[PDB]
This record gives sequence, structure tokens and C-alpha cells, in this order.
Amino acid sequence: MKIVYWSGTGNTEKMAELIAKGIIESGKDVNTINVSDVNIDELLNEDILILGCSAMGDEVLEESEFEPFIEEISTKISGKKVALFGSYGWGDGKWMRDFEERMNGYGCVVVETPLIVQNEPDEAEQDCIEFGKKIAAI
Ligand SMILES: Cc1cc2nc3c(=O)[nH]c(=O)nc-3n(C[C@H](O)[C@H](O)[C@H](O)COP(=O)(O)O)c2cc1C
Repeated sequence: MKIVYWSGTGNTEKMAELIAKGIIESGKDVNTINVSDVNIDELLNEDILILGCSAMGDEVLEESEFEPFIEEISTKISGKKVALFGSYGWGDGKWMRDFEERMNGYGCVVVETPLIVQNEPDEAEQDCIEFGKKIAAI
């Protein structure tokens, strides 16, 4: 499997690592890829797209890298299963509510409730691992 993410301080990166850990513990392989190193064609080949990005300016996806990545794949993912996650700070998930609506609008099947964790996982480390296990069970 593959996990593609953007992280500015490492919070979402840690989430990605824990999600990967859960998938691996379930017995499957998974590569964790920073959005800046993503290979679109190899990504679109996956049965499930696991995408993560923290909440950025005014509750939006990160603008310089993650956003353009989503835009580029937006027309090639109808019918594709996707799982969304990310870390946030002072808000309550507005950027993720919008991210989910967005992918649904592209025709994606959002397979799990999006995983949102405040700041560094910490107490939520197991929740991250479990989200990965849910995805692996599909
Ligand atoms: C410029 C900027 C804007 C942010 N905007 C939001 C926001 O609108 N809502 C929110 O809950 N957190 C917001 N945050 C907080 C980050 O989402 C939070 O610190 C998160 O843990 C960062 O994860 P990352 O290290 O993976 O980037 C913002 C942070 C930065 C740097």
C-alpha cells in the first residue's frame, strides 16, 4: 500500500508512520511517501489512496505542495477508495470536513471516518495505528 502526506513540523508525518505501522502489523507492506516525492502514476495504481495533510491557513489543505497534488489527481480518481488523515491545532476539523467533501465530489469512495489528531499524536498514537489496521482490513 502507499501513504502520501505533507507535514510542516512532523505531526502528520508521525501520524503517517503510525498508520503504516498498523498496516504492517496486519501483515501487509506499505510505503510512506512525502508529497514532494510522490509518483502520480504509481499512486493511481493503488487500490486505496491514503492521503494526509495538516490544517493550514484558514482551515485549508497546505497550498504550495499538497493542494496542487490533489488538483492533479482530482480527475483520475473517480471510483477510487481513499482514506484521509491529518494533524490540526486550535480548530475542530473544518479543513478535514472540506477535504472529505472534496474527495467525495471527485467521485472517490471515502472508506473510513477521516482521522484527525491534535498536534503530535502522543496519547493518540494507538488511534493512528488502529486507523491503519482498519484500512488493512478492507
Ligand atoms: C500557517 C498555519 C496555519 C494553521 N491553520 C490552522 C487552522 O486553520 N486550523 C487548525 O486547527 N490548525 C491550524 N494550524 C495548526 C496545525 O494544523 C498544527 O500545528 C498541526 O499539528 C501541524 O501538523 P504538521 O506538523 O503535520 O504540519 C496551522 C498551522 C500553521 C503553521
